[PDB]
Amino acid sequence: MGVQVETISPGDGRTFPKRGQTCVVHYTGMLEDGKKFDSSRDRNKPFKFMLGKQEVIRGWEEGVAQMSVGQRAKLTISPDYAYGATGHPGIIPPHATLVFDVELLKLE
Repeated sequence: MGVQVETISPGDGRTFPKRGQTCVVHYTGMLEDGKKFDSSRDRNKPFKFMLGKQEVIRGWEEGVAQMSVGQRAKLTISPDYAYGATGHPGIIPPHATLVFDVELLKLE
């Protein structure tokens, strides 16, 4: 499958990321079983990426683009939109569906 976006808390419902803008997010990354493997909240530093530059997994590029500024959403991402058959050695297993808790804090 692709990316499913479930709202946790609404944003402004009007400001959506456009290609080339920098998205500033807090995120927690979990395997489908619930195990956390990455979180910007545990580092207390928001994560920044530029949309459309493929600095993040495809699921983020298509999922975050569906979020409005200030929204918190749950992204469920199939492995083809994620780390695929290879996974990531010792962090993400092969063919892993990933769940992300993402808050879009602002655009730059």
